[PDB]
Amino acid sequence: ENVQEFVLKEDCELRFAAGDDSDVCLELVKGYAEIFGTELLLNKKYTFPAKSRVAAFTWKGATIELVGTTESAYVAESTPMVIYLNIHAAMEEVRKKREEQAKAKGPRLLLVGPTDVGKTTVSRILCNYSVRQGRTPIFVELDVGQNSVSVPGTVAAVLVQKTADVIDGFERNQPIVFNFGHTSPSANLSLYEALFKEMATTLNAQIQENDEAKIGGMIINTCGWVDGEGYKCIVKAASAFEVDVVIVLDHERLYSDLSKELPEFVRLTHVPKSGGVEQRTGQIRSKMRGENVHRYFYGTRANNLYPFTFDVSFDDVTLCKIGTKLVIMEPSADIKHHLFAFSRSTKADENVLKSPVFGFCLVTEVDLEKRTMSILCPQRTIPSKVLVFSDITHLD
Ligand SMILES: Nc1ncnc2c1ncn2[C@@H]1O[C@H](COP(=O)(O)OP(=O)(O)O)[C@@H](O)[C@H]1O
Ligand code: ALF
Ligand SMILES: [Mg+2]
Repeated sequence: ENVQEFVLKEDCELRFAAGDDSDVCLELVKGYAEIFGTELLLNKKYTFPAKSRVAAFTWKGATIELVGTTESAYVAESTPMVIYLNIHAAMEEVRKKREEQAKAKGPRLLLVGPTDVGKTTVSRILCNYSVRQGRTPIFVELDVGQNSVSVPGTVAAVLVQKTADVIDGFERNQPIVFNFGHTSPSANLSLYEALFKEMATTLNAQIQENDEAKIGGMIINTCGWVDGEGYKCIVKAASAFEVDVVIVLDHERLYSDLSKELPEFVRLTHVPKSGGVEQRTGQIRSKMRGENVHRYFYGTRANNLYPFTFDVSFDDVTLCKIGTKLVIMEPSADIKHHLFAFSRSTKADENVLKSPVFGFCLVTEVDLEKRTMSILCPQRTIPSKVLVFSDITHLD
């Protein structure tokens, strides 16, 4: 009902947050603009829900209308968008170079830095810019806490063939997903490292069978754990994925240490975080983990998913738990509200540890006498009889 109009000069961005209680609708009415790398269509009404934090940027200039109550809304004039564009340009240069030398292996890029420096946002911008160049990069998500590919407690990778949806983010077209089972790597650091090594190995063999994926390269998002044992995760991730480029966002000490340790062929670039990045408390982060899990089963406002609830006999499945090796679980009251991954491993053995998963279900009830559990499931029947425990819980 309330309306706000904004004139954006070239290289400026409108930053706003929808109110606690209401939606905010955004409309580009003149010029060109993009939201984290996805182009906006002239005069299309993009409805953002409450709490949404959004930045619309323009290279040449724009006029933009907001309809609805906003908590905040302003035009910033000095972003690092050019920096983030030049990273894409230099990445596409390496591709051409290696195409002209040739199948060409695309460049691989690791984004690092502490919490709330914009690693996820920059990874999104770079993926989008690659797609708009006509490339299909692989997006690799190592953040088991704040995960934009699958549920929390996963390490995942997806081939990006379309720009992110402005409101909903990227389409998850058949991701490779590994069940780590915890919201931080420190819960079991050696399993975490084993998982991204198996991810790296799987991706290298798969890109051999798909040339477009191969030359698309990789954009690898890490978590904000940069201190202590988080630092060694970074070095081992760089090594395991054989990255060509490390982008450090807003941590000059991390930059300095990485400069001294990484192999000489690795190009390291320090860039600042955007002034629009917002700090998020642990309470907000937990809420976002819950909404991620919710979305996995139910989808979005734009694209609803319709999950099934049904009963499963304990005589038809084997529950197991990593942690470090495999252990067979007895159906218990304490599995209630937990996610379980459907393992691609047919037996509950050593294969389970480094096997990707089909997907997840949520245990909603446990009937011990009847020896049944109620599960929420994206499909009608279980895709596997080997269900692997995750410590991620969700009340629905
Ligand atoms: N330029 C920007 N304008 C407004 N909000 C932003 C901008 N960049 C990032 N954000 C927001 O800041 C928060 C942190 O960004 P994120 O990329 O998730 O940090 P990190 O991945 O490093 O933990 C996110 O909620 C994101 O929507
Ligand atoms: F990716 Al973060 F805090 F570093 F969500
Ligand atoms: Mg992130």
